[PDB]
Amino acid sequence: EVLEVKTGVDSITEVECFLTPEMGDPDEHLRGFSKSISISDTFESDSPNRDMLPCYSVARIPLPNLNILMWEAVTLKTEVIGVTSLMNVHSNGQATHDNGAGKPVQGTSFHFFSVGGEALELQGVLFNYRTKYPDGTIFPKNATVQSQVMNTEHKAYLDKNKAYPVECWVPDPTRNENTRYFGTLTGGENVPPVLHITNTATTVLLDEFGVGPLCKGDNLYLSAVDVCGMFTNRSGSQQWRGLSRYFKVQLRKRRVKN
Amino acid sequence: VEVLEVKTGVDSITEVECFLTPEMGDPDEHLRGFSKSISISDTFESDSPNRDMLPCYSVARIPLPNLNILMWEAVTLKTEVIGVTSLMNVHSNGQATHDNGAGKPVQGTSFHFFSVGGEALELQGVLFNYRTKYPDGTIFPKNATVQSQVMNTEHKAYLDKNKAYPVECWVPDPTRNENTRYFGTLTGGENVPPVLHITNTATTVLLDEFGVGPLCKGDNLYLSAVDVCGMFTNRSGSQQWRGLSRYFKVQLRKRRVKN
Amino acid sequence: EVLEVKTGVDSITEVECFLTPEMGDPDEHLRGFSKSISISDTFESDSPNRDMLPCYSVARIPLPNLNILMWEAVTLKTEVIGVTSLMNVHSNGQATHDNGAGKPVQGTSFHFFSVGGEALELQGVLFNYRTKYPDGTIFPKNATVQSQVMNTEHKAYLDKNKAYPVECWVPDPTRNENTRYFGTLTGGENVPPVLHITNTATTVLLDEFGVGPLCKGDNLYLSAVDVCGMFTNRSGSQQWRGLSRYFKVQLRKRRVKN
Amino acid sequence: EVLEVKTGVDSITEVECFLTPEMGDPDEHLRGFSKSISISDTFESDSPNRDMLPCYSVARIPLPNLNEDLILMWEAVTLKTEVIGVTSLMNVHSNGQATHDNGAGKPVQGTSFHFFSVGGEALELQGVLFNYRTKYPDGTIFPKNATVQSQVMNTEHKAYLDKNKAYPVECWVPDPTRNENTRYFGTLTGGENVPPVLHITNTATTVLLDEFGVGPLCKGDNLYLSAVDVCGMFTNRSGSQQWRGLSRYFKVQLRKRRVKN
Amino acid sequence: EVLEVKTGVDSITEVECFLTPEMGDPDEHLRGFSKSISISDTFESDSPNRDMLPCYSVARIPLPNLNEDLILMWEAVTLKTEVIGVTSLMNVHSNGQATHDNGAGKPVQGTSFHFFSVGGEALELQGVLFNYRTKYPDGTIFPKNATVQSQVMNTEHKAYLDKNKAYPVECWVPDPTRNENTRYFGTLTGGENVPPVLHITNTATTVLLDEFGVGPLCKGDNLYLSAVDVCGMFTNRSGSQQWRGLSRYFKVQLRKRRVKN
Ligand SMILES: CC(=O)N[C@H]1[C@H](O[C@H]2[C@@H](O)[C@@H](CO)O[C@@H](O[C@H]3[C@H](O)[C@@H](O)[C@H](O)O[C@@H]3CO)[C@@H]2O)O[C@H](CO)[C@@H](O[C@@H]2O[C@H](CO[C@]3(C(=O)O)C[C@H](O)[C@@H](NC(C)=O)[C@H]([C@H](O)[C@H](O)CO)O3)[C@H](O)[C@H](O)[C@H]2O)[C@@H]1O
Ligand SMILES: CC(=O)N[C@H]1[C@H](O[C@H]2[C@@H](O)[C@@H](CO)O[C@@H](O[C@H]3[C@H](O)[C@@H](O)[C@H](O)O[C@@H]3CO)[C@@H]2O)O[C@H](CO)[C@@H](O[C@@H]2O[C@H](CO[C@]3(C(=O)O)C[C@H](O)[C@@H](NC(C)=O)[C@H]([C@H](O)[C@H](O)CO)O3)[C@H](O)[C@H](O)[C@H]2O)[C@@H]1O
Repeated sequence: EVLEVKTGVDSITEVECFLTPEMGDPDEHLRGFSKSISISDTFESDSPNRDMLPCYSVARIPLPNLNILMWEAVTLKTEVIGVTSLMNVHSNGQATHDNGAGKPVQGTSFHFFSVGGEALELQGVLFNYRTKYPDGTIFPKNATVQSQVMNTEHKAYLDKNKAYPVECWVPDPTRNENTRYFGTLTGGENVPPVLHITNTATTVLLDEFGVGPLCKGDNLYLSAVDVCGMFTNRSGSQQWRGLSRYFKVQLRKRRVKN
Repeated sequence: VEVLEVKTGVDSITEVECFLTPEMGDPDEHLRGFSKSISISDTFESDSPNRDMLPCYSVARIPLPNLNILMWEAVTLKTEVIGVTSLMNVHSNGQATHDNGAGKPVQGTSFHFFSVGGEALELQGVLFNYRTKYPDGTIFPKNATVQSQVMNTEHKAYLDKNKAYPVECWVPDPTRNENTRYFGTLTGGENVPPVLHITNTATTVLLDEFGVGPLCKGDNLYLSAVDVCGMFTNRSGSQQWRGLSRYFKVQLRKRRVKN
Repeated sequence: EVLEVKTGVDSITEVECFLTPEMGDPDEHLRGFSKSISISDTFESDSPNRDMLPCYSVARIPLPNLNILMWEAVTLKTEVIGVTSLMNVHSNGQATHDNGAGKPVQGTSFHFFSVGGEALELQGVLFNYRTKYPDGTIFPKNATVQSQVMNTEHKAYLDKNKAYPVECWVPDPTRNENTRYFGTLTGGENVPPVLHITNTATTVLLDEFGVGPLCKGDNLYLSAVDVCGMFTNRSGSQQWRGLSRYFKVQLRKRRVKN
Repeated sequence: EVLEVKTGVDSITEVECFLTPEMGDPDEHLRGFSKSISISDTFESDSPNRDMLPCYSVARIPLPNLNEDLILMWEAVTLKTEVIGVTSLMNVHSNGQATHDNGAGKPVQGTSFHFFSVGGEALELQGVLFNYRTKYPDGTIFPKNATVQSQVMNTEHKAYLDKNKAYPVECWVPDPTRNENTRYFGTLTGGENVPPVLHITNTATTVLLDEFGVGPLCKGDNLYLSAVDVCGMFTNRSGSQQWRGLSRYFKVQLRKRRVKN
Repeated sequence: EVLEVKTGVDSITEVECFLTPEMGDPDEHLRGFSKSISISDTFESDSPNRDMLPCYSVARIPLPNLNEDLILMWEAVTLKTEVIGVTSLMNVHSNGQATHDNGAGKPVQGTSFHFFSVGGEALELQGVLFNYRTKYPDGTIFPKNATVQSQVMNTEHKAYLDKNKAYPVECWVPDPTRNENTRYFGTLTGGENVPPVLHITNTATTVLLDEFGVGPLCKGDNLYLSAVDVCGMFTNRSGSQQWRGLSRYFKVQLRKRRVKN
C-alpha cells in the first residue's frame, strides 16, 4: 500500500554514476571489446568462449538508510559515454576500398537501460538451444528445443556483473513490476550507429498511478547494455564494441504500509 | 447491440497475461521457431511450398470468467516480442559476411502483427500467385482464380486454428473485424534490418472513437500474432524464416449490453 | 454557400469498397502484375507497351438520392489489401545469392489515394516528352520539351479505368478544391516496401473551414495507385506489382445554397 | 511598427503559381535535366560548364496595388506547396542503365536538395564553396574574390536571389544572418544511392507567421517565391549522370496589414 | 540563487555568429578538410597526425558589460542554429572518385558528428578513447595517463573546451556529470555509406531553459558556443579520404536576470 510523498529539503536524493560495458575483454589491452567472433560449423557445435560474449551490466547502489519509508525513483537522465570514439577509423581497421579510411564500427547493436527498486528479472530465450555456454556465465539451464521460442523454466535475476550473456536473456515482461526498462535491438551487418547525446532529456519513471520504482532494502538497481556494433580489423575479423552508460536518477521518500 | 454502462468496483476488472509462440514451420526436432530452408520453384505454375516452409498466423482463444447481459470489454494492451537479443547469436552455423567476419545476422523480409478481439480474427485471402499449390494441413484460399492475385471476395476465413493459416495467403479483412483491433507492419527487402523495441512502459488503448473496446462473445478473448523477424542464413547460403514469441497483457472490464 | 449539417439517424451514410490495381495484366495469369520492363536505346525511341504501364484506379460510387442537400465526406479509413502476399519468396524468383531465397518485391513504389465529390483533376508531367504512349491509354497530347517540367495544356479528369498511366499524370495542385488527395513516391532500385495495416486509423477529410468534399450529383469519387515495387523473376526481368486498396468513407447531409 | 490586420472580404488575396526547375537544360530536348556530369582532371582545375550546374529558381509576383491615397502591406500568412510530377520518376524504361542483367532501368536517385522560401523581398544568400579554386562559368553569378576561407565562411559572399537561371545551387545558401522578412525551408540529402521520398497532398499547410504572429511583409506589393528541387540523378545506359529537377507549386494566402513609418 | 528577470527595452540582447569547422586543414588550399586518412600498420601503433584529426570548435563571445555599479547576469533563453553551406556538398565534379564508369563523383558521405552547445562557461569534457594505445600528436590536448580503462571510462580525463583547434573530436565528449550551466546536443552517425541529411530553416527555435525555467547564466558576461559539424568524408580520385566540415550559425537571445550571492 503506497501512501504520501515526503516533502522538505531532506526528502530528496540523487544518484549519479556510469555503468561500464562488459563485452568480454579478451586481453589486458581490449577493455570494451569482445574476442574476435568465430562461427561454429553446426548448431550442435556452437560453443562460444566467455570473452566472446557481451553480458548485461548491473550496479546495485546503496541509498541513504531509512530503517516505513522507501526511496522512490522519479526521473532518469541517461546517455552513452564516448560516442565520438567511434570516429577512430585509423587504428588498423579494414580499408573500405584501395587507399580508403578504415571501416567504422557498425552492425548489430543492442542499447538497453533499466531502473528498478530490485534486480532486473530475466527470461531466457535461445537462438539455438544446443549452444553450449561457457563456465563463468549464468545461462538458461535444462534447455530444450522449446527454449528457442519460450520455455518458462528459464527465469533469472540480473544479480551479478560480467555473468549474464546478452544473447541469452531479455527482461521478463511477465514480471518487473518494480522496474522500468527500455531497449532497442537493431540487427544487420551494415547497420549504422545512430547515437544521440544531450543533457536536456529526462525520462519520467512513474507508472499510470504516479508511482515509480520503490527501492527495497534502500538499494537502487541500474542495468545497461550498449553493444554499439562491431569493429572490423584489417584481417576481416570482427569484435563487438561497447560503451559506458551514464545514469542520473532523482528519488524521493515515500511512505508505504505493510 | 446496444452498449450501456461500465461496471465499477474491485471485481469489475480482470487481466489476461500470456505469450503466443511463433509458428514458422519447425522442419525438425532441433528447429522450433525456424522454417524449412526456402526453395524456389522453376515456374509460377509449379509453385508448391511444403508445409514446414510456410510461417502461419498464431492464435490463442482465452476463456474469461463466466458472466451470464454483461460482456468483458478489452480496454488496454501491453505487448512486446520476447527474446530480441537471441538475434545477436552470429556465431552459430551462420554465413560469414566477409572473409574472417562474424555470421550474417537475421535480416530481410519481416512481418510483425498483433490483434485483440472479442471473436476470431476475420481473414481475407490474397495470393501472390494464384497457381501456388498449398500443402495438406494448411488452410488456404480455395477455388483460386487469377483475380485472387488482387481481390477475390470468396476467400473469407476465421483465424480459428493454430499452425494452419499461412501468413502469405491471408490478411485481416478490413471489410469486417468490427469487434477486433489489429496492427501490422510488413517490411520487405533482402537486407532489411530488424528494429525491435522492448519496454514495460508502453500501453495501447483498444477503445474505438465511441469509447468501446472489443466485446468478448461467449466470454472468450482472441489474441493473434505474427512475428517473422527475418531470415537466418546458414553457412551454405540457404535461408530460413526466424520467428519470436509475443507477450500479451490485456486489461478487461465488465460492460452491460442490451439484446 | 455552405450552410448547416443535418442531424438525426438517417442523416449519415457509409461507403465501403475496394479498388483493384491496374498494373497492365500482360496475360490471363498475371492480374496485379505489369509486363516485364524493357529499356529503349534512346529518349526518342521510348515506346512503352500498354501492359507495361500501371494506371490510376478510379471508382465512381452513387450515393442515396437527396434532391439543396449534398453528401459531405467526413472521414476515411483506408489500407492496402494483401500485404503478406509479398512474403512469397519461393515462386519463380531470383535467388539473392547461391542457395538463397527469392528476392522479394522491392524498388520504386507509388502509394496514392484520394476522396472527392467529383473526378480527380490531373496535371500531365512527362519524364521524357518524346515518349510514345500506346493506343488505349489517355496521355498528355501535343507534348513539347516544356512538358518535362510544366505544360499547362495537359489537364485531364480521372474518369476512366485502365486508361491514365501513373507515370505521366499527377493530381493537379492548382485545382482539386473538392477533393482530398494523399500520395508518396519512394524511388530507388532496392527500396524496401514498408506497409502498415490497422483498423484503428482514421483520416479526417474536412478542410480548415470544417468542410469535406461535397458530392456533386450524389456521386463519390475514389482514386488509388498502389505500385508496391517490382517483382524480379529467375531471369532477372522485372514486373511492377500492385495491390488493392480498401476504402471506408463516412458521409453526412449538408445544406448548400445555389 | 506592425499594427492591426485589416478585415473584410477584400482584405485578403491569394497567389497561386508554379516555379519550373533550372537544372542546366543542355539541349532542346532536355529541359529539367542538367548536362552529363564530368569530373575534373585535378582538384584545382575544377571548371563546371554552365549547363551542368543546377540554379536557384525565383519568381516575383505582383500583388494588388495598395496605398493609392496619401501604410498598408500584404502579409503572407500560409503556404501550400508540393513538387509537381513526382510520378514521372517511374519512367525506368527510357535510355536508362539496367540495375542488373535483364532488369529495369535505374531510377532517379542520389544527392537531392529540396528547398522553398516565401518572402516580402528577395531571398538573401551567403556563398560557401566546396573548392575555392573552382572556376565558375560565365552566365552564372557566383562568390567573387574567393579565398581558401570561402570553403568554410567568407562574409564577403553576399547576394540576393534576384535572377533566374543564374545562382548555382552548389555555391549559395540562404543567409541565416539576414532573411528577417522571409521564411525558408530546405533539406539536403547526400549520397550516391539515396532514394527520393516525395510526398504530395492538398491537405498540408505551413503557417508563415513568426513568434510575434507577423508573416513576411511584401515591400512594393511584391511576393518573392524561391525554390530548388533537385530530385537526384538520372543514369543513362553509358553510366553518365544528369541532375533531374521538377517544378514546385505555391499557394500563398495574404492579408492586408497596417504598418507605422 | 536565481531571482526575477529584468524587463524593459535594454534588458534583452542578441548574439549572432558563425563557428568555422576545425577539420585539420592540411595545407593552404584545404580549409574545411582534414589530411587524407591513413591506417596504422598495427592496432598498438595507431599514431594519427594533427592535421588528420578534426577538433571541437569553440567561441567565447563578450556580452554587454553588467554590474557597472557595486548581481545581474545574462541568461541564454533561445537558440536558432543550422549548418552553413549545405549545398556545397553537391559539388560532385571536383576530381572525386567516379561511382561507376562515366558516373559522377562520389558525394561527401560516411561517418558524421553534428554537435552544438550554448553555455555560460566552457563546455566540460570527459575523455573516452577508442584505443588507449593511440599516440595523440603534439599540438592537440588529449586524455593524459591513458590506461586500458580509458577505453570505457577513466574519470581522470576531465577537461574544459577552452581552446580552438586543440581538442580532437574522437577523444572527447561532453561530460554528463558536469555541464549544469550548458545545454548540449549531439548526434553521431557512423558508417562508410551514411548519407548526409541536413535541414535548414529560419523558423526553428530551441528553448534553452531547464525544468525550473532557468537558462545558461553567463559568468563574467561571456557566452560560450561550441560546435562540431563533421559532415562525412570526401573521396578523391585515388580513393584517399578526407573529413569535410562546415560552419555552424548561432543566434542566441539573452535576458538580464538578477542572482543572489
Ligand atoms: C597487424 C595485422 O593486422 N596483421 C594481420 C595480417 O596483416 C598483414 C596482411 O594483410 C598482409 C597482406 O599482404 O599485409 C601486411 O602488411 C604489409 C603491407 O601490406 C605492406 O604495404 C608493408 O610494406 O608490409 C606489411 C607487412 O608487414 C599485413 O600486416 O594478416 C594476417 C592474416 O589475415 C593476420 O593474421 C591473423 O591474426 C589474427 C589475430 O590478429 C588480430 C586479428 O584478429 O586480425 C589483429 C588485430 O589487430 C587485433 N585487433 C585488436 C583490436 O586488438 C585482433 C584482436 O586482438 C583479436 O582478434 C581479439 O580476439 O587480432 C588471428 O591470429 C588469425 O588466425 C590470423 O590469420 C594479422 O593479424
Ligand atoms: C590528379 C590526381 O588525382 N592524381 C592521382 C593519380 O590519378 C591518375 C590515375 O588515376 C591514372 C590511372 O591510370 O589516371 C590518371 O588520369 C588519366 C585518365 O584516367 C585518362 O582518362 C586520361 O586520358 O589520361 C590521364 C593521364 O593523366 C590520373 O591522373 O593517381 C595517383 C595514384 O593513385 C595519385 O597519387 C597519389 O597522390 C596522393 C596525393 O594526391 C591527392 C590524393 O590523396 O589523391 C590528390 C587529391 O586531388 C587531393 N585532394 C584534395 C581535396 O586536395 C589530395 C589531398 O590534397 C591530400 O590527400 C591531403 O592529405 O591529395 C598521395 O601522394 C599518394 O601517395 C599518391 O599515390 C594521384 O593523386
